[PDB]
Amino acid sequence: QLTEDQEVVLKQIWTHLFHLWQVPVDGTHIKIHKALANLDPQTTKKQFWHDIKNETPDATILKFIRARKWNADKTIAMLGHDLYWRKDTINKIINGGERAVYENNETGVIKNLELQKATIQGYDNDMRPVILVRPRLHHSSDQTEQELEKFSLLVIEQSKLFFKENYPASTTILFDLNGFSMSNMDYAPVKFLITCFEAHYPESLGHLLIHKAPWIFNPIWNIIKNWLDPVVASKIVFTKNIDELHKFIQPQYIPRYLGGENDNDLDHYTPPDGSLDVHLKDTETRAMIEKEREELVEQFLTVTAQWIEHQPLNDPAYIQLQEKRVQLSTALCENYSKLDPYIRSRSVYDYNGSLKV
Repeated sequence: QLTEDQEVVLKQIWTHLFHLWQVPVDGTHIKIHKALANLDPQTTKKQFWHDIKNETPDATILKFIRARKWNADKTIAMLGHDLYWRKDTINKIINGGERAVYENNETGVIKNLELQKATIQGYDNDMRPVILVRPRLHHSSDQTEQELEKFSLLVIEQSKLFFKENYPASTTILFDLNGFSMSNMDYAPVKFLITCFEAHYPESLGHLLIHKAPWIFNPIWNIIKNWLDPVVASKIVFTKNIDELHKFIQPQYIPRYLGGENDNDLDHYTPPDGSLDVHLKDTETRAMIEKEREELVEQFLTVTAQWIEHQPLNDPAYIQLQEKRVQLSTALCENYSKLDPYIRSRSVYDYNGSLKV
């Protein structure tokens, strides 16, 4: 549940967005904000409801709220900044999948995929997806910085598709520094990933495991820890052996070469063959599913405005309004479930049985 104060914060954020989108609502019983004064209303509305996939709208907005310590103005500033930067890039990346990268011959992205530099390798003890990162296979020589960033964005969005209902909507990251050397070091993408993840994936980091760091890493760490927010800086734990990793991940997901039981082939990549993408061209069904979504979206807005004006928090009408918001939230996530085969090219995880949307 949520408290009085917290709910009022949530109501305020939805109110600001409603003012941007021209949704009737009265926010006094709980004009366009500075943070949203320079955004296009319908661009932002369509992009926001697209990026809503397997989390409920309330959970999506609460990530920003908690990221800004429950300060409404801070929260709406961060959310407007994200809406400005995101608009349609990421959605195109994740929906195109590896297939689009191959078809467009994006050499550096392809190289990163084929090295399996960063792969989703299972779930942690709290049911978060685990991205395994192996920096000993990194060379700044292998890709543009834009390429490395697009690759980063694709793996992070892939991870989001693994989020499980009733479990943290966040990703654990295992940096295996075995055999890492300064040949592999690249400060630019370090700092990119830090600031972009901080500004655009709030509350999306679960555990950050730095495993078998060599001595040459101590000075690197002295730099990176001063770029890190304190939130992330103690999401961070240094692990030395399989017994430490067991505190965070079960052996069935830990790669065999680390002492675990996961025998996934990390030295040879199998790219999506496209076998599972047959729904991508039945555009008629897809349009019907998107019409369903748009109807649910309008209903959710209407009910949400109702709930923001309703008094008191006692009311049986309040009971009903809350329950309706929950029901429409669930229906939106099921609708995304149904939409996914019609807009998203299958990833390697859809083929190897590990991802179910």
